[PDB]
Formats: sequence, C-alpha cells, structure tokens
Amino acid sequence: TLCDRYGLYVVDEANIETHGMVPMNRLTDDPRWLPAMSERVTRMVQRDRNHPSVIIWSLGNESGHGANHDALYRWIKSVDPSRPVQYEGGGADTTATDIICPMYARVDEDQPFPAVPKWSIKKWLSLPGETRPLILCEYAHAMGNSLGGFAKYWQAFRQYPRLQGGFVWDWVDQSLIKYDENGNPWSAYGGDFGDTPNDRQFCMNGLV
Amino acid sequence: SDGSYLEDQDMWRMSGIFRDVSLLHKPTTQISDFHVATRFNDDFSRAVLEAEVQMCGELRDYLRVTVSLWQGETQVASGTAPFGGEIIDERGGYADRVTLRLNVENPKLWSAEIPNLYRAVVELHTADGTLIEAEACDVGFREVRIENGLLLLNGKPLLIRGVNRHEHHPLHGQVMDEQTMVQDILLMKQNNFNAVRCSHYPNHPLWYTLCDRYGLYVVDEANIETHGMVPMNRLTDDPRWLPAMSERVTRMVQRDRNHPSVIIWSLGNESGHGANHDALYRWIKSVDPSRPVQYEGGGADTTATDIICPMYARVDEDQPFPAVPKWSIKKWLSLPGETRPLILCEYAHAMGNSLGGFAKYWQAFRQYPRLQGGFVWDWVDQSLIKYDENGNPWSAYGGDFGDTPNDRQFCMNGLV
Ligand SMILES: OC[C@H]1NC[C@H](O)[C@@H](O)[C@H]1O
Ligand SMILES: [Mg+2]
Repeated sequence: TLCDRYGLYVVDEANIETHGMVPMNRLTDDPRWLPAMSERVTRMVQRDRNHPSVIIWSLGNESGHGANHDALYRWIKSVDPSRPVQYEGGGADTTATDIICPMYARVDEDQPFPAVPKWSIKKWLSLPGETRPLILCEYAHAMGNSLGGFAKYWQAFRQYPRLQGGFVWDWVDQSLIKYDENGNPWSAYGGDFGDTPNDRQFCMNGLV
Repeated sequence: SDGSYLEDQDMWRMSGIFRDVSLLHKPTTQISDFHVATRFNDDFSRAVLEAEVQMCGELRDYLRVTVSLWQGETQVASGTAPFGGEIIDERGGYADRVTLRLNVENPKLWSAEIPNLYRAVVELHTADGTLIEAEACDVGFREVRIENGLLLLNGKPLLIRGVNRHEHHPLHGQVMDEQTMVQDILLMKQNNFNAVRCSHYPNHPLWYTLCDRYGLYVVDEANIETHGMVPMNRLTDDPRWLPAMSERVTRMVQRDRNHPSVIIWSLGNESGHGANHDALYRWIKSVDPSRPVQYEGGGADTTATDIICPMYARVDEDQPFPAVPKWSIKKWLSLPGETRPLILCEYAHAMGNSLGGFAKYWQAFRQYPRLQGGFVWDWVDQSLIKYDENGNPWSAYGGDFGDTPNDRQFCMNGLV
C-alpha cells in the first residue's frame, strides 16, 4: 500500500529457498515437494495481484533449477499474463525466467564456474540466441566499508539499452541489540547469543 | 567514362591495358559454363559433388559429358550422362544442360589451416568415346554458413585474422605478376594472417588459385564505389544506374563461383545504401546460396548484409554520428533485435607509426563468441618510385607528379 502511494516498483518473491541442500535442486526437482512449493507461489499471487506497485513476480531464491520451477513459472503466466516472471536459480538464464537476472556478475570480467558460469554482463547480453533484457537481482555487496567500483556498473547501465539496472545487496544491516553490565546497548551479530554454528558478521550487509 | 562514376576507390588513378591479353580456340560444339557444388551429412563424413554443365552449338543424340574427380593420381569418383535437365516448369527443361552427382566417402576437407584440393575434369565426348574438349578446376570440400548468429566453416566458428590488400607495385603500378603475389601470400601466412579482403574490386584470376593452394579465406568484392557523390547514395538509389551496377556484380559471381578460397561475396564499398543494393543482394542469395553476402555502406547493418561489418568501430567507445552511428563493437552485438555475427571489414588504420591499441581488439575478439575478427587496413603502402638528378630512386606519394588536387601521404597505409 505504501509503495503504491509513494511510488516504488516492487519485485514480489515466493517464500522458497533451499540453499543448504546438496545439490541445491534436491527438493525442487522432486515431484513429492511440488504440492508444498505450489502453495507458496499460488497463495502469494492470489493475495497481491491487485497492487499497481508490484511489477514482477519472483519464484524464490537459490533453489537450483528443477522441473517444479518450470511448472510454477507456467502457472503464473497463465493466471496473470500482466507481469513478467523472474528466477535467478540454476544459472540465471533458464526457461523459468523472462529476464536474465544474475547475482554479482561483473561488468567486464568473466567468472567461468562449471555448470553455472557468471559471464560479465556486457558479454551475457550477446551470447548466441540470447534476446531477454538483463537486470541484476543482486549486485554490489555492501558489507562494511564497500561499494568500490559502483560507478562502473552505472556507466554500463547507461550505455547499453538491454542492461536495465539492478538491486543492490542490501538496505539495512541485520544486527541485534544486547545490553552490557551497566545496561549500555551494543550492536550484536552471529555468535553473540551462544548460537552455534553461526556465520559471524556476514549478516551485516546494509547501506544503513 | 561513365564507368568512372562507379570507380572512386582511394588509390592512384591510372589507365591502359594492365592485365593479360589472350586468344582462345574452342570447337563449335563446346562446354560454355560449368558449376561445382558440395553438400554434406551432419558430421562431414559423406559428401555429394554436384556438377552442372552447359553446352553451346548443335545438340546431337551421341553427345555425352563425363565428370571425374582426382586426388593426386587416384580417381576417386566419376559419372557420365547425355544432355537433358529435369523438368523445371510447364514448358519442360534445359535440353542443353546436364547435372552429374558424384558420391565421395570421407572427403578431405579444405580450410586455410589444411588446404586439401581435388581435381575435377569435365569432358565433352561422343558415345563411342572420341573427346571433343575438356575443362578442369581445383575443388575444395568445405561448407560456409551462418547458424545461430555465428559464421561456421565445416561446422566450427571462424576467427578471421584478415588484411585488406590492393594490387600495387611501386615500379609497375597496377600490373600484378605471379612472383609478387607469391611473395605477399608467404609474408601474410608467416605473420599469422588467414584471410584477405580484395579491396575493392575483383583481382587478377591467378590470385584465387594461389589462395586455394596455400590456404587463405578470400572476400571477393564488386568494383562499385561512389564515395565522391553527395549524398553517397545518389547513384545507387537511382534505377537508371541499376543496369551498370548489376553487370559489375553478376559477372564477378559468374567468373569466381567455383574457387574454394572465396567464402564471402561483397557488394562494393562506400556507396551509401540504395534500393539497387537490396536487389543485388537478393540476386546473389538466389543464384549462389552457398556463401554469405556482406556490404558495409549505409551504416554497416542494413538489409543488404548477412554480417554486421563496420569500419573503424572502437572496442569500448561509441561514435554517435547522425544517421550512420558507429557503436562500439561490444554494444552493437546486443542492440534490441540484433542476431548477426560482427566482422570488421576495416579496422586498426596502419598509417605510418601506428597500430596502438591493437591488443584491445584481440582481447575482445577472443572473449565474445559473435565478434569473429576483422581485416586490418591495410597490407602494402601505395607509394611510387621517382628518380633524382643522379638517378637515385626515392618513394613518392600524392602530389609528387604535379597531380592536383591530391591527398598527399594518405595513400600510404600499409604494414609493409
Ligand atoms: O585509408 C582510409 C580507408 N578508409 C576506408 C576505405 O574503404 C579505404 O578504401 C580507405 O580509404
Ligand atoms: Mg573511399
């Protein structure tokens, strides 16, 4: 409602992420989990389809690429033809996405990982057969004293018509407040609550 | 002559009888034309050689044509037939033509790396076996095509290491001889070139034979350039000049279509973009579907080209001229709708102490699949020899002969 009134475009994302599985698509390629995944996508579209601020649907995050993704992609295109669908998993340019949407691809340098390469963004646009626009679903990791090289993305976004921008990672540091002996508040991160194993300061990635 | 309006290339303007003169004796019943074509299976393990032969003179029942294919001293395939094509339309077929199909198993493929040639002999003879005349050419088995935005030879993506070459000799002007042609080809291959662009006219006929034998890819170009017109397409958009332009393209294709080294046809150079270009583009695609057609004029990506072929576009920087912008090459590939491969028909101007930034093109050509290389401008400096008072030779350029107006040292652009 507030994004409708003040004016922001929204990408609305299904609550599905299975990053800790080996391989990443162990559940999303299995037909017994297709019921559970379909509830997460269908109920989101049925709740949010009337908001003008929502302009793109997303199938979730970091779940590899399985046949359950292609089925749900097609379900949305059929009940709501008015918004594009995007999905980054499985190498960012699968058949479950209308937009090429890499995470952390660089402007000029290739990162040629097996199965899921991250081409540089200028090269990706022009791979034989490729016609979709490219919007980074995550770029420029803002962890601590960071954002070096930010100007180089903005120079590319303005020069190339099919590079249409991206989403910085991310808005706000996820730190929590603890109290010392004198009751003075201090900012805490992973491991400060006796939680174990944990990933330490990696939860603080914000611009604010 | 009025032909001069079509011959405005950047070069010395000279005149006379500058290539060979011959007499040829043929019998009254003769072979008047023949074409050779090669078709392949998915993995290049089986080929069909298709030869079409046409005759002139009086048709008799006893006439026969034989085509044999030789690899060195070994006959590899052979076919014989009487005259008479298949039915073509409601009025019948060509009585004075015949098509032979020869099967070849595991043919050795032609490329610039390994230039394997066969010899095709075409005999016109009687049924009892008296020979009337023979003709022959060198045959290379190769397939050139554009598939999914890439230019492929024999199923693999080419990387063109090309140069533009003019026919120029400092003593003899525009007269070419075997010795100079061979010297150029050796130096080109010793310096890692695999391709040459005939800037900007058909070459001496021996040139194509030597590129077949030593292995270079050739771009063969029609003698049409109208650079000095305002605007550049004043003649090429005018239907009264369509006859003159069509003779320049059709006669080149009819002379050179059998050479394996020719892999791309070009419609000419710097003539803007007019409707005469689209018509001739379509004429070639229809008589010779086996080679792509390219044309740079009119902004390098018009409907008269199968390949985007800019001249002097930069790697990273745009040059946004009105009507005919030169995008940087990485950006051009990805303009909305664009799917063709990009090969620069001229890049890296080698005038004097030059070629700075050359490494930056080669880094891009290797990183991007649809950037498939280009042709440097150019091979040899066009300077001429003058003599001083003591008879000492010195190298001369525009203006040194009292020619006026002239363009000074701009004629010297070579790597050698
Ligand atoms: O030397 C400049 C160069 N520019 C482009 C032309 O095609 C060439 O003939 C030559 O004039
Ligand atoms: Mg010119």
